[PDB]
Amino acid sequence: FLSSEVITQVRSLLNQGYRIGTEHADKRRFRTSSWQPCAPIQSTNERQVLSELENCLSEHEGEYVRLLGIDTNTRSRVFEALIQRPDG
Repeated sequence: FLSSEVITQVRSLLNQGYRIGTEHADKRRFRTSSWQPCAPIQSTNERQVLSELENCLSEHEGEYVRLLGIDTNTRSRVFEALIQRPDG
């Protein structure tokens, strides 16, 4: 389930040297913005990153998943996007 849009965003973040992360929220936790981190994607190899992202989506079926770009020098989030949303 990786769209062309999401892949372009991930490749750009990697090209700029940013870390990829994800976080998730079930329907109930989304209502209060109560996100939890997913398993880290400690790779900067695009093929492996994308493979791990697809794993993250399939492991959180029915949940909200937000993709993160992270500046590892400063810990700041430089990018966010909701990449999985339940139907509704």
